Amino acid sequence: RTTRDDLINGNSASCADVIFIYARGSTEAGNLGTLGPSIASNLESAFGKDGVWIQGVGGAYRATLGDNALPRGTSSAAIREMLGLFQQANTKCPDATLIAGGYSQGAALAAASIEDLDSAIRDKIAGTVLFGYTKNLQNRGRIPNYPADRTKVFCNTGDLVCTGSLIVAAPHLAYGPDARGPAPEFLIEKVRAVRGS
Repeated sequence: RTTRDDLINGNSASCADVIFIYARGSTEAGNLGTLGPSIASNLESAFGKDGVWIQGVGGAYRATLGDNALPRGTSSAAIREMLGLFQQANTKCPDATLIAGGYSQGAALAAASIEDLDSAIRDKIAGTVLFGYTKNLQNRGRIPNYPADRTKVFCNTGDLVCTGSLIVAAPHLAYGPDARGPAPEFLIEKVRAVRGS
């Protein structure tokens, strides 16, 4: 279950109401890595398999560990890849509500992409979850240009990347419980807040 390309594969004539775009952590497998599958299963329970499209950021995003040290905490090629997926969602399914997330390098990628996005598309992302956010200190827990009420950051005590370092310590690898419960809970709540049900 570590690769999902529902947006790329999806039929434009039968668009899902909710599209989730997720970026994995460094060196992780597929395009969802270790946390994305848990979030996806719970979104599908809430909205149904036909109700939500799960899309990982693959393509040019190689999730190379060394790219954590670059200015935006990931590469320019990776940002272009995720921007392209938000633009594909907006073109293919203009009425869908979007939600996003990322872990570790993927959280820096999600923040850089949303910062650069056209505002009319950015404003369709009803909620974003970030785990082990490598730019947490530098950005003061926020995503630039995106509202605090639509953001949820999961940063464990002792996870040094949340406090301005790039050292990987054991708390960085402990976000499994959050991806199984509070992170899908937040995303579902933020989609229902604007779509009703």
